[PDB]
Amino acid sequence: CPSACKCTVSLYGEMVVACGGMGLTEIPEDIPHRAVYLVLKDNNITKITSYSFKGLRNLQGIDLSNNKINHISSAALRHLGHLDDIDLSRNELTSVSEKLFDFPISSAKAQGRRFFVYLANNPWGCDCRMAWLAQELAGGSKTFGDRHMECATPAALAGRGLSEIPQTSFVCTG
Repeated sequence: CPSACKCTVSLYGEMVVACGGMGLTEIPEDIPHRAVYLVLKDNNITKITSYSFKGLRNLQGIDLSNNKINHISSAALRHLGHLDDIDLSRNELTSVSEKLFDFPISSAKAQGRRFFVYLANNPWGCDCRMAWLAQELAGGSKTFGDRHMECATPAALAGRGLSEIPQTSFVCTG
């Protein structure tokens, strides 16, 4: 168990790794392979990389709410086939890639279960890189929650809900 965390096994035999509110600037090393719930809420994390969850393929819940995350590698979740919930709410993300969620979505579908992504309260940049999520939300996706999903930029779209903006308003210049 990492020194900044508490690792406890539940009555159901599931290991919770609780590292909330510890001032962490990075994901801790040596989280045990048996980790099922990883709580990293209320820290100072800025980046999720391709290797942030290396060796943590049993994770069912990841709580990264209320950090300072401004980028997540599109490869970060590519081996997380048991993920039920990921919380990236209250961070500094301006975009997320569609490819980021492919594996947990596919795995959840194959396993007959729900995989939920909670992205509330990020400063979304509503250019052509976020049209995909805008449209999934507009369509009624069961994967991506639509609470507090609003554009920070560009100026014309500031304050508008992603799911209420037409596709042709999501524009990229050079």
